[PDB]
Amino acid sequence: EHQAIAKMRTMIEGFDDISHGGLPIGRSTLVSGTSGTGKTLFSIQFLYNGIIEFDEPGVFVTFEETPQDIIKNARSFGWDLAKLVDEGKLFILDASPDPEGQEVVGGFDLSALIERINYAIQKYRARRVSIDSVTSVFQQYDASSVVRRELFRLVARLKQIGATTVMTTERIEEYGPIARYGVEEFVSDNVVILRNVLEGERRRRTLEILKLRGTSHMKGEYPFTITDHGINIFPLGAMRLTQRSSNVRVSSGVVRLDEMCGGGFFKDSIILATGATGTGKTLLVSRFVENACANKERAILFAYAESRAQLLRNAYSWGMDFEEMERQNLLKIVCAYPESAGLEDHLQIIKSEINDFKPARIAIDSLSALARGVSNNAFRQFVIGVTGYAKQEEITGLFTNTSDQFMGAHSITDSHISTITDTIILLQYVEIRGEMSRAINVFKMRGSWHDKAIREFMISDKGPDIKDSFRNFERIISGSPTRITVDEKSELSRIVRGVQE
Amino acid sequence: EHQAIAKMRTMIEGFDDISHGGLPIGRSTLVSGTSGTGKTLFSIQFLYNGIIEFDEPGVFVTFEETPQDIIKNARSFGWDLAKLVDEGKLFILDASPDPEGQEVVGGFDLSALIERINYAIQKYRARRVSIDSVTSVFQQYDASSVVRRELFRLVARLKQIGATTVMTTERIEEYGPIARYGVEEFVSDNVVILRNVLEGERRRRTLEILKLRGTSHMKGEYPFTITDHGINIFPLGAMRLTQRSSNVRVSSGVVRLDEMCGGGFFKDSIILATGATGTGKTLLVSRFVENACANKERAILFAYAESRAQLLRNAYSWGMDFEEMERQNLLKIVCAYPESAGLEDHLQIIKSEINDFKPARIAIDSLSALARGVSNNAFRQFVIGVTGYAKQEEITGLFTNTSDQFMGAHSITDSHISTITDTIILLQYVEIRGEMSRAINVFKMRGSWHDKAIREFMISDKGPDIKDSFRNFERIISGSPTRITVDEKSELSRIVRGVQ
Ligand SMILES: Nc1ncnc2c1ncn2[C@@H]1O[C@H](COP(=O)(O)OP(=O)(O)OP(=O)(O)O)[C@@H](O)[C@H]1O
Ligand SMILES: Nc1ncnc2c1ncn2[C@@H]1O[C@H](COP(=O)(O)OP(=O)(O)OP(=O)(O)O)[C@@H](O)[C@H]1O
Ligand SMILES: Nc1ncnc2c1ncn2[C@@H]1O[C@H](COP(=O)(O)OP(=O)(O)OP(=O)(O)O)[C@@H](O)[C@H]1O
Ligand SMILES: Nc1ncnc2c1ncn2[C@@H]1O[C@H](COP(=O)(O)OP(=O)(O)OP(=O)(O)O)[C@@H](O)[C@H]1O
Ligand SMILES: [Mg+2]
Ligand SMILES: [Mg+2]
Ligand SMILES: [Mg+2]
Ligand SMILES: [Mg+2]
Repeated sequence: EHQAIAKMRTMIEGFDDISHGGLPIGRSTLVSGTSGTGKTLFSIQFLYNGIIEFDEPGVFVTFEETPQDIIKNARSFGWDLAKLVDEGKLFILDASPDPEGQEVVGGFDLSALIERINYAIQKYRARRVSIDSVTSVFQQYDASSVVRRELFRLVARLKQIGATTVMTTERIEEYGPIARYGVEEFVSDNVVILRNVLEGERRRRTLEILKLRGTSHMKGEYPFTITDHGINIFPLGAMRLTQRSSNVRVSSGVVRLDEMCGGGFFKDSIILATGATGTGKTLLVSRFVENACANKERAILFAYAESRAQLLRNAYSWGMDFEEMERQNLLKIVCAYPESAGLEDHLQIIKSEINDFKPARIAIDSLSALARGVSNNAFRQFVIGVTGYAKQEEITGLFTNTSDQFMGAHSITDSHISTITDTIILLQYVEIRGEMSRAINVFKMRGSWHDKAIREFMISDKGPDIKDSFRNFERIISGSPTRITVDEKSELSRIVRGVQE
Repeated sequence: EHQAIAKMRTMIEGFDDISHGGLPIGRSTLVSGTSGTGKTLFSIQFLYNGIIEFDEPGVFVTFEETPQDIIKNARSFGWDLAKLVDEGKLFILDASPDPEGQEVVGGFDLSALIERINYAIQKYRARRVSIDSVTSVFQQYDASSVVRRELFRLVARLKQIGATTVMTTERIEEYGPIARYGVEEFVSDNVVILRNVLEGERRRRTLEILKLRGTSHMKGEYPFTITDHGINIFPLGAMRLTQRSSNVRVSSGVVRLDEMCGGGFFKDSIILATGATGTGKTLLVSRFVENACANKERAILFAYAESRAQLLRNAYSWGMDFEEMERQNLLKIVCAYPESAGLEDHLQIIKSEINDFKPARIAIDSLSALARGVSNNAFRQFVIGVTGYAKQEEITGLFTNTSDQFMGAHSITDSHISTITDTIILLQYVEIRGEMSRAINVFKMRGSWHDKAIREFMISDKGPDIKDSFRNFERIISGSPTRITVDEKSELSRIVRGVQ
């Protein structure tokens, strides 16, 4: 064919993007990785999606696990492969060693295997093939050079059958040799790397497509997650910056804050609320979610510092109630420690809830808690992920960032997120006459006017009460101001033009 | 020969400069690299160029990939190698093992292959040869020393025919040994090393010519990009300081700013708009991109933070419509996440997007949104790439850098780019009477006078409005100034009022 390589859609969430179409049809694809990375799953989900979506028959070849365990373990994702075997759509070819014993099973055992596969293909008329762990076979007497020739024989014979094949290899070091015998990478037309990279004490699942002979593909490690729906990769780079926008205004919950912003927040905009600890970020978040519920809209709250009851207690002390909003089903709370997962996991925990409850407002309280030790690079990618998702879903997102230094915030966000967010709200402490006092301040708005005043504000049983500025103070930002006005008034005066010592 | 070493051009974009003419005539060149680097592509593109550009026939010796597979692979880049093998200009030598099961195939398999290769040379009068993956033949039972002889016999034989050859070798570690058996490097007269360096979940593709026995070459790594057009190398050293300069002026979109610059921006100059987030920038950028269309010039806005629609939402809220000038084919937005590629790729996208549309003005919103995750050096040389290209191709370019710390920042650019640009526009925050007012300063203009005052300005539905400076103040640059009393200054009168 004069056409370039065509790809077959794996229908695995994300992989079709990173691979730019799927898998090169007619060729084999090497899915290599350390233990427990999701190799076996990738091969099964590939075959499974082949039957469900495109009615393409499949053949699975196992060398270690028993077909019973394959069907058993695949029930974790809700895949009745057994039925797919019954319907003649799926065929599991058992090639795992019988527990007894037989000498020399690497000679004509492979050449017979290839013809076993060919029969399995011809009989079931299968388009997709998965061969889990081709490593176990060569783990008998063979070494290096033996593997390369024998592996090439299987890749070659498979290609002539026209099978879109997916093979599997094991590893020892995360960033060491791509495959065991340091040879499989060069024989295979396609190479895919599954990593369970440590870093700290958490684990980050990454997928990389090393090479696709004949086509294009996204380069680098893209994070993924194994869930009850299977492999889920987030192409945080294929995300097209075409997110819609609107001049429709929504309320922050605080009336004056709507006026300080030139008619309330925008619907299609991300809101950041910085400031030291204790200023009142959680409160602005509370009042924010309160608005959507009152307008018969759905809204979610993600807390990463407070308990579920301490989030209701302090809220009830502000008069507002989340109970009734939960009772009438318009408000949803999550609450989870940042250490309970990695950033790759949390992103999906959010994203999943967004599809189920389908809110109109998102309030992630404390992004600063998701930078706890996590690299500044792995963080930005996550932030952009949430922001870049809530934007294309048209959801007003209010975020929160506790500044690590009270009184003297030389920079807005210490993790340099300030560029991504549209609307910025700055809260700060102002030492007035030996007293700490709040000072709400709208700092940026990308479509509206916006007030430019550094207004003080009190909080009580009602909370956010916005008063007047500090027109008689220098160096407000510093936190330790200075009274001016060297003039007086009222009645007077005389003249007596003289000194007068 | 009594003369110097003649080099045959490879026509690989960028490689000829690095190799100072191309590959040495009648000699071998080792192109080593790990999986997915670009070895096979380099060798194919080497032969394919000689046929189309120089009418120099080529023989491609394969060891693993079947011929008919290699044919379909080159079709990725729109290359009909099936046509070239049919025209007797290219020949794919199939030395791949049979898909059956023989072992007594080679008792003289080296001298046998050489006679085959040498037969194909004189048969097609080939001047260029590419031996793809010579490693995949020693993977029978050979050791390290055994390779040194079987290579040296093949290398010497091809040198006796007088053919310029490219031998491909594979490897595991990126910076460890150069070839598999740690032998191939010294056998070949020429050593090219391809890499796919990772460094933090990304992949930078770099070429390096380790050695060229005989002549000189550019020393070190150089970033390259495998695209639809094949290999594209950026030789940032081959770009010498020879870009024309002019004195013709252009407008920033803000007429008042043009006065502050003493007549407006220079045409062949790089302008930078540094300022904390929320100052101007995108407003300044927008106004700058508008001036082209009214002057009927083409402009390109590379956005790296906001969507294509949000820009329109903000532009239409400052007057200026982007729709019309896009319909007029005078304006082009781009929009792409910084993590949607590599610095090497963004440079090529920009370079290509310039050629296709041919703009007179360029606006790259937020360079600071490109240093995200990247090292300083990889970023610094990227800036020199886009800056130098806008200079040599003679284009006015406005850039943007968001300083991390608002009010108190004592460095213009955090990544220290200052010395590269020709004009630095500075925006900042000034706390006046418990409020957040803006200010615009023209920090430098390399060839003009420019106003040296820190004027404040407003942002409205009609745009910016540069006003009066902060004369009755001090410590402006620190964000939180001083009211200077003031002063006094006591409403005139004879003796005042009291003292008392
Ligand atoms: N419902 C699920 N939720 C979360 N994780 C799951 C679920 N089902 C399976 N997994 C994960 O899958 C992993 C096992 O990977 P899989 O069986 O896909 O191939 P593998 O174990 O990497 O390859 P091999 O079987 O050759 O070692 C387990 O570590 C487990 O954490
Ligand atoms: N009923 C109330 N009356 C007066 N002030 C209150 C009341 N409830 C809370 N506050 C004030 O709110 C401040 C805490 O702010 P908020 O409850 O919004 O969480 P937060 O400051 O964002 O929490 P953290 O900084 O720990 O993340 C406290 O310093 C307290 O003075
Ligand atoms: N149209 C295309 N656009 C972008 N990239 C492409 C395109 N076609 C091929 N590539 C890239 O070329 C790479 C393949 O490299 P190449 O074909 O040079 O062989 P190699 O991997 O260097 O050799 P070996 O497979 O023997 O290790 C793939 O990783 C792919 O990313
Ligand atoms: N319609 C408007 N009326 C008044 N002021 C506006 C209007 N639109 C925007 N602004 C002002 O412009 C500022 C934002 O600047 P702009 O959107 O031009 O780019 P920027 O904020 O420098 O970009 P970045 O967010 O990347 O720093 C806001 O602080 C706001 O004060
Ligand atoms: Mg397995
Ligand atoms: Mg809080
Ligand atoms: Mg190769
Ligand atoms: Mg901007």
